Amino acid sequence: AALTRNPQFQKLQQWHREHGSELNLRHLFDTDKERFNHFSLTLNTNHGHILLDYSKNLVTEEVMHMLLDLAKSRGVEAARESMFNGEKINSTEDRAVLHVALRNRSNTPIVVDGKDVMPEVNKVLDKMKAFCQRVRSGDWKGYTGKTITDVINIGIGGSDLGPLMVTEALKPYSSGGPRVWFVSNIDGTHIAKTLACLNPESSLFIIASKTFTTQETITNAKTAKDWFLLSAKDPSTVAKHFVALSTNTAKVKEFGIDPQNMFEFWDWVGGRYSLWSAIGLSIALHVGFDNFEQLLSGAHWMDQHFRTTPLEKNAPVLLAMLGIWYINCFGCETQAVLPYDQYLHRFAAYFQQGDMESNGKYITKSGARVDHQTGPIVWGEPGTNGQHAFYQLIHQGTKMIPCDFLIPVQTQHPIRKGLHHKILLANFLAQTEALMKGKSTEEARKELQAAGKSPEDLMKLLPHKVFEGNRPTNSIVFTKLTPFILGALIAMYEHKIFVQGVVWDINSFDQWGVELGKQLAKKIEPELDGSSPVTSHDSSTNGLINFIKQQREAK
Amino acid sequence: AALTRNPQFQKLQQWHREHGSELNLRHLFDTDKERFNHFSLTLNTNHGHILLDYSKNLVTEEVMHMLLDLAKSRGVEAARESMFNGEKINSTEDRAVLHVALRNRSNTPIVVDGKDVMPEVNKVLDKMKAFCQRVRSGDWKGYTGKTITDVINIGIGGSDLGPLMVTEALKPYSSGGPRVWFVSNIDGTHIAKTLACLNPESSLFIIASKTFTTQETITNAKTAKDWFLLSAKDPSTVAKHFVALSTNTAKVKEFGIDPQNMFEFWDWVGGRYSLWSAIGLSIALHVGFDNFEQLLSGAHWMDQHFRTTPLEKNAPVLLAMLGIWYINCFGCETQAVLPYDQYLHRFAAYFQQGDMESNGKYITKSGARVDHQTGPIVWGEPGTNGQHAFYQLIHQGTKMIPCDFLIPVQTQHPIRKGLHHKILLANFLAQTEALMKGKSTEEARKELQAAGKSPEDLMKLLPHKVFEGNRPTNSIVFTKLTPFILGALIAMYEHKIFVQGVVWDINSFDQWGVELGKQLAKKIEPELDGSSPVTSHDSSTNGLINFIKQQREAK
Ligand SMILES: O=C(O)[C@@H](O)[C@H](O)[C@H](O)COP(=O)(O)O
Ligand SMILES: O=C(O)[C@@H](O)[C@H](O)[C@H](O)COP(=O)(O)O
Repeated sequence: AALTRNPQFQKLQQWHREHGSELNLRHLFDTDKERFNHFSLTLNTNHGHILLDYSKNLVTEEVMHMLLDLAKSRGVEAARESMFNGEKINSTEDRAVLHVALRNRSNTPIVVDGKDVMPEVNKVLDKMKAFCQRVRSGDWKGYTGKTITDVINIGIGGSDLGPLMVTEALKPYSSGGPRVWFVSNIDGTHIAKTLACLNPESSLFIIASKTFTTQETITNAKTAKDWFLLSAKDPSTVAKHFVALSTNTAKVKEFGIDPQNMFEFWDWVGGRYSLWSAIGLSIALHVGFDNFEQLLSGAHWMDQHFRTTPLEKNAPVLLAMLGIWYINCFGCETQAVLPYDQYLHRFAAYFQQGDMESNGKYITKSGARVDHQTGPIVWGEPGTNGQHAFYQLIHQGTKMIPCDFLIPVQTQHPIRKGLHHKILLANFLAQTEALMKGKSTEEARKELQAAGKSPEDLMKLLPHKVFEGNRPTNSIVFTKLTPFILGALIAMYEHKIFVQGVVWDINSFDQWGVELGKQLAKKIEPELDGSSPVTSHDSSTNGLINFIKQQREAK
Repeated sequence: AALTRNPQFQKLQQWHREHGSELNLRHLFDTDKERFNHFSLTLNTNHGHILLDYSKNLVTEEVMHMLLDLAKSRGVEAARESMFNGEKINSTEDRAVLHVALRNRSNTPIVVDGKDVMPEVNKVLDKMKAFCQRVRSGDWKGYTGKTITDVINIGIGGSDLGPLMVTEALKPYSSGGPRVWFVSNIDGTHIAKTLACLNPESSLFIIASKTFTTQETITNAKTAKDWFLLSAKDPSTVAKHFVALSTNTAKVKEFGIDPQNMFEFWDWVGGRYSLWSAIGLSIALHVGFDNFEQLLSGAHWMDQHFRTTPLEKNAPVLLAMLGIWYINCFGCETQAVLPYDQYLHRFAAYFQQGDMESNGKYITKSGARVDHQTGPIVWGEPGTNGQHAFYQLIHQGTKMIPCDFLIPVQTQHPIRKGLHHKILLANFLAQTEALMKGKSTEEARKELQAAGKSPEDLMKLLPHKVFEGNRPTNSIVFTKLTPFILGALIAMYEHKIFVQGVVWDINSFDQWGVELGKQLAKKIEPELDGSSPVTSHDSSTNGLINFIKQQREAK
């Protein structure tokens, strides 16, 4: 792999094996009153400020220099320009990677195969707004004349999680916007419980599928139409209750959807980076197009920051290299994302896909097997809830877990004159401080010495109440969680993922494991029918199939 | 630490060092036709069957034997008996650990401090039933004479996640029950968006708090009460709209709730193991007491199985030891929980708390610091969705990730004549099969050749489409996800967590990190008031606070 033989990488590993374990956060702060000033980054977007405080990390000026040197020796900047210019960096599928073009508000041309893609990008956007306007104003009528009250997005993976996470995060910006629903799982329970609360006459279905062949989505779409053609009767009506977001016109029309009701995107739009395209139609419908453009504008601002800022002060690059440090040097398997915001309850899950599906690879772009770790397992839940649960292991477990704490300064609901948000902010701050500082045996002893216990009882309990600390965290604070700021935050992590993939020299934009998945079920599906036992697979698969057949009708 | 000094552990460790990396699933199944039969366990509960297929694990008869020898020499059985008999095994807080008493349907006596605890357990249950009957039947009236249409649980951590996850999992059994809401985060958004959809006259609040002092819960409770009184005006009406689940009679009275409206539990009821107690009131209100008793009965059945079954055929013990194998021998940091069931969408999150908060420890019961790994990071999302996202990393990443795949044979929504469930089952089966088998270079090469790829195209794509497989999984299949089966499944994992805790010799029932967290914020809260900069903390904490103060004014 290109990595382990890289001089800057070897230098970093050499340094870590000699000083890595010695680094102590509490000691670093107690010996450098300027640590925060030197290890933090403030970004004025003109639409709110974003503070990236990466000072509670196990790094020194020297470490950061070695990390930035590695990013440079690995060609991060050149790779970046290649993506922004529309080059087919997605080598395995021979495609460009242009989610950045989807939000290119500057409209600077980006040529992909002879012609600029911006014109078609803006055309779909205009088509989206036009359609969105008709639905919102009550202009677009249902087959019996009523206005649409519910919009149901049907899709899975990249055609589901982005719009879901964003609509959830931007709920405060949904007006005369119809209710939005997200059906994704093939599990019948999903569409069933969703359709049970809907009126066919005022429900609009959005079939989101890049390829338009995914079994879960097409099956759910067909079931939804049957449920519709049910109370409706007559297939000419569908045209007023079903629209599509895809890149395959034939398949769409083949399903029964007119060309005018298809909002397309392109192959250079990865599912996990598609909410910025037609896929985000449910977002626009929910919060309006002005807010959707703000979302796009926020990402564009971050794209520019990432493209024009010196690596040393580049947000996504810093986040990426700190990750490299923990992954490749400390060997941390995971990365926690902890938003202190209820609206962002699907945020960690969104990047669990975005990150893991992008960098969960073991083959370099040249085809060589990596001999180092790649993408981490991303996970998390919004705080303060986690502080009462899994933070126990973060504080006193045997695993090093880098954590990104995020929070907006201003809340969308300043109830009780801000009492709730004040407490939320206090916990946000106190937790990272405690993870860094911990509580020594002596501090715990003195505290217990005041309990009136005694050397017998103080003794049995003391070690259990000691916190070794030295748990690294990043604190990301922003003025307010608005459509613009959310867009910037998402783009920030998209680029963090990009930078790491470059360092590891893998293809962060293909997903052969996901493609594999869409073909695996076909063989087993027909074998499930009937009570006759199956013996064509390994004994476990056979045994499970036979248990299923046996229990299928059990009362 | 006791583990590393254990003879059976060293033997296991030695064996792993000399052959561990040689184990290959595909080869193990290819050479053994009886593998499934030899590495699977069927449980007939008389209320559905549960098949635990652990054959797709990197183990042989010899490994399982060594693992079981370890469970025995680490005293699992004696520890189990100590828990069931009411001994105060929670050494640090000097408390018993009796969630098993909460669901002890057999009513066999459990002496705790000379007094059988069952009479009190059953008294609260009867009280819970009488109350829920009044509420559900409409007997219980609001301050204006209306029946209760919405029940709102206010609590956090152990006083929130269990009831939330169970009510979600058992939605099909909620007919005739009022709508249930869960408010937990201190973040004002949570209660504000909840109260916005409620009518004070028909809303009943349940304040769930073992201590009744947790800041998030009490603050949320006070906000709800203020909201309520804004309409009811008369504070004497609170008695008809507020009840409490707690162990602190004094604080409950202090809040303003009368004794007869307090459903109690005890100190030996850990929050993360409390849904079986009064904390489960919202569950009973949602699905009825018969269903709630079935839930308890399922757990009781699993408790008996765990207590009376020889280790070798003991479900929780097997799951626990397989985990020890991956954690202490293979060094895997995480454990994925993947339920192929939309109703179980919060199941993984529930055990993320139950497992991590229990075993995320680094101090043994003797006070020694562990010199080995303890609890893993637990995570996951329902299937099939994950297949289109993070499964990419599980299939082609650089991390070994044990996965538990769960699914009910019979669905609660057999729509389309069972088509949706058929596909779900096929995916469940094919995924574990592929994780095990993978796809060699030869197999991938043949496919590319069959697809008509040129030597060039095939050469450049080939490596990227290869799957090394050998990814271990457990497949847990049950007849149907009923209240009883859900209860058995939860209790099963509760005991897996218990067994591992005994092997590691840690206290799986305290949570000093969680206790610490509930006091950390108090110092910073008052410091946020005002515009003057703070300098009483480390430079990072100081800088963040000052950024917050500066941006508090930004418009
Ligand atoms: O990330 C991917 O590439 C997958 O999650 C896809 O988004 C998901 O399978 C949907 O594919 P499609 O939009 O073609 O239906
Ligand atoms: O697991 C725990 O012990 C915590 O998550 C508690 O459940 C949570 O802090 C609520 O504590 P209480 O019920 O006393 O309000």
